[PDB]
Amino acid sequence: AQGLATILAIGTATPPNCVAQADYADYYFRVTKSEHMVDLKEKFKRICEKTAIKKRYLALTEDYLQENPTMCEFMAPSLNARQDLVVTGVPMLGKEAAVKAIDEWGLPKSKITHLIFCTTAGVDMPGADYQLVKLLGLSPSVKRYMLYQQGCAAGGTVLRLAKDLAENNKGSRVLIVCSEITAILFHGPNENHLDSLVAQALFGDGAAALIVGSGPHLAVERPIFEIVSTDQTILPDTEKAMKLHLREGGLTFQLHRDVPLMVAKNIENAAEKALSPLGITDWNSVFWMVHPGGRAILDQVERKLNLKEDKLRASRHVLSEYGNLISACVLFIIDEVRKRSMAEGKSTTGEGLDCGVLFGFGPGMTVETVVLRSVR
Amino acid sequence: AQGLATILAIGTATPPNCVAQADYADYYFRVTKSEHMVDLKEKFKRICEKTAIKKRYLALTEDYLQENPTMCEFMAPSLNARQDLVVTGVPMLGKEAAVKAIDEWGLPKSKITHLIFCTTAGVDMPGADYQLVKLLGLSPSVKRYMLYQQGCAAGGTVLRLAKDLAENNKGSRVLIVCSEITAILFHGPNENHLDSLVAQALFGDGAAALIVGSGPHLAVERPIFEIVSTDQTILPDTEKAMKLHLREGGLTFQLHRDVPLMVAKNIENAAEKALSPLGITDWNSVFWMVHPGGRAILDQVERKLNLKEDKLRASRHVLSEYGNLISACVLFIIDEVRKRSMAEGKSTTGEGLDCGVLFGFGPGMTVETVVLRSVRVT
Repeated sequence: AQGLATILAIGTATPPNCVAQADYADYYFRVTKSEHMVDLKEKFKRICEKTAIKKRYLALTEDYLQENPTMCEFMAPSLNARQDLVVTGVPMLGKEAAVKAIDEWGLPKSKITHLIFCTTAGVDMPGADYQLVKLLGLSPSVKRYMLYQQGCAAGGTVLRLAKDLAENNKGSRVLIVCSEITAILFHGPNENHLDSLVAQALFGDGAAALIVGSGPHLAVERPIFEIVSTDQTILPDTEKAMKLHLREGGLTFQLHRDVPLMVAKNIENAAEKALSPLGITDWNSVFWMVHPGGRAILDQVERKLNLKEDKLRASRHVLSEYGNLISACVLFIIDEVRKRSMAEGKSTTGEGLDCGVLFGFGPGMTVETVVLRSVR
Repeated sequence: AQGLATILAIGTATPPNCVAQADYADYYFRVTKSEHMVDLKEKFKRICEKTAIKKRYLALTEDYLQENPTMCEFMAPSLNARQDLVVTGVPMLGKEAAVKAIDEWGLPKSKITHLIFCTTAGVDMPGADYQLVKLLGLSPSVKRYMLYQQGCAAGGTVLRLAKDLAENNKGSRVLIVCSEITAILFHGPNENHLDSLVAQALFGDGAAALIVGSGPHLAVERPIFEIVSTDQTILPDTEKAMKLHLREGGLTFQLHRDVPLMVAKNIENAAEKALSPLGITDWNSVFWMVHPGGRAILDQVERKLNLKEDKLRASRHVLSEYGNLISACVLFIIDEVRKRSMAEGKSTTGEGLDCGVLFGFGPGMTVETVVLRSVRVT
C-alpha cells in the first residue's frame, strides 16, 4: 500500500458481569469456600487494595464455579471446564468488540481483507479466528493470523503485525481483535504456592477491535493514529519474570516480584531507541500508552522516564476501570487517550501532542515499543 | 523492501527414533497393551497399510509411555505429560532444523530480523519462539510471530506471513520454523473412536526451517523459489471436515471420511484463482506441492486436476519417508522438489518448470494456496 499503516476505528466490549475490587476478596474467598484462611484473606484484601483497580468485568460467574468446582481445587484437573467457557466466549466477546469497530469504520465488512485474532485464553481447531469470520460474516477468503497464548505484550504484537500487513497490501484493510477471558487462570487461594494469588486480583476480561489501513480514504475514513514504528526486544536476564504453563488444572501463573525493577532497568533504552530516530529527547513532549501489568510497573516507568504526574492518566484509567486486560489492555488505552482528547478539545488525537509511545510487557521478559503519530 | 519474498535456504530435522509403518500396528497395540483388541488391531493394520507411509520419526518413546501410562489410556488426564515432552521438544527439534538452514544460508545469525515459529504441539509462556532465539543465540530484538495450534495448512500460512514481512521491511531476513511433535495427539485404541485411531497411523514428527528475504544479495545468497502470490479461503459447508480440541486427555482428533472429496470439490477453483492471473491454464505445465493430509487427498487432487501420474511424486515421497508432518510437511516437500531437481539436472529448481503451486489443507476446512516461482539452475 501507500502511506503508514493507520488506525481508523476502535471498538471495545466486556462481559456484562461487573465486580467491584472493593468486594472481590469477600466474594473470591466466599466462592472458593476458603473463608477459614483468614490470614490468607487479609493478605489478599491487601493485594486488592494496592492494585489501583476499581472494578473488573468477568465472563466467569459464580454459577459456573458451582457447576465446575474443580476449578476451585488447586491441583484438580479443570482445563476442560475452562476450555468449554473460553473456546466459545473468547470469539463471542471478540465479535462484540468487532461490530463496534466495523460500525465506527462505517465501510462494508467485505472490504476487510485481513483478520488478526489474538488471545491468551484457550485454544481450539478450527481457531477463534474461524469462529469470528463465521460470527461476523467476513469473506471466506479473508487472510487470517491466529495468535494464541500471546500474553501481556501482544497488544503491541497485533499493531506490529498489522502495520506490515496493511503497508505491503495496497487497499488492504486489517481487522485486529484481541479478546481475553481470564477464566483460564482462575485458581482458589493456596497458602503454599501463593503464586497465582496476585493473578486473582489483577486480571479482567475484555476485547478491543481495530480497523487498520494504509492510504485512508479521507472523505469517509477517519484516521485516529498512524503507526510509525514497532520494536520487540527481550530484556537481558529476565526469563524468571513471568511464566505461565497450560496444564490439566488450567493456565498456571508465576510472576517475579521484581518485574517492575526489570522494567525500570530497561525502559529508557526502549524509549531512546524509538524516539531518538525521530529526533525526540524530551519524554514529556510525547504521549504515553503503557500496559498496566500492575500499578508498580506504571510508577516505575513514570519514575524512570521522569514523566509529569498526569502523563499516565489514560493508562491508570483503564487499569482502574477494567483491571489488566492482558493483550487487549493497551488497545483500550489507545481508545481512552483518543476519546479523552476529543472530549477535552485537544488539537490532536494524542492529548494535543504529535507523537506517542505504547509499551506492552510480556513473558521473556518481552517489551514491545510502538511509536504512534497523532492526527490533526 | 525489494522484489518478491524469496526462499534462500531450507533445513529439515526429525527425531532420531524411526518406526517402520509395517510394524506400527504391532508396536502400537503392544505398547498400549491393547492386544486383546484383535479385531480393532486388524482394522488398524488395514489403515496403516493404506497410508502410503513407510516410516515415521517419533519423539515419543515407549519408555516415556510406560512412564506416563495415562497417555496410553483411551482417555484419561495426560496433558501435563504431553506438555512435558513437547514444550521442550518442539523448539529443540526446530533448533536442529534452523541450524541447517542457517548453515546453508551462510550469513551471520545476527542478520535474522524476524522469526516465525509455527507448531500444533503444545503451548507455553514464554513461547517456543522465545526458546528458539535462546537456543540459537538470535538477536534479543528479533521480531517474533508465535503461531500456536496452527494445523495442517500452516505450511502455507508461514509462507504467506513471511512474504509480507520480508517485502515490507527493507533488507529484513525472516527465519521460518515449523516444528511438530505428534505426542500431543497420541492415544490408545478405543471402539467407536476411529478418527482418533486413524491419526495414530497418520502423523510423523519433524521440523523445517527457511530463510526468506527480498532483494537477495546475489554474491552470497542463493534464491531457491520466489513467493509470487498467496491465498487463504475457507471451503463452504466443510466445518466438520476436521476438529481438534486440546483437553485434559491431550489433543483430540476428528476427521470426516469425505475430506478427500471436499478437497476434490474445491481444488480446481483454488488452482484457477492462483494461476489465471499468470495466464496459465495448463495444470501439467506447472509443479505441484500438495500437503499429504492423506494418500486419498493426493489421489483426488491428482485425479481432479488430471495431472500426469508422477506429478505428485515429491509430495508422495515425503509422505512415504516421513508421514504427515502437519505444518512442516509441505516445507519438506519444497526441499524435496528443489533437491530432486538439482540432482536430476533440471534447468529449474521446480522440476524444470517455471511456476508451481503449493496447497495447505487445515481445519475450516481451510485451503492455503501459494504460488512459487522456480529459479534457473545455471
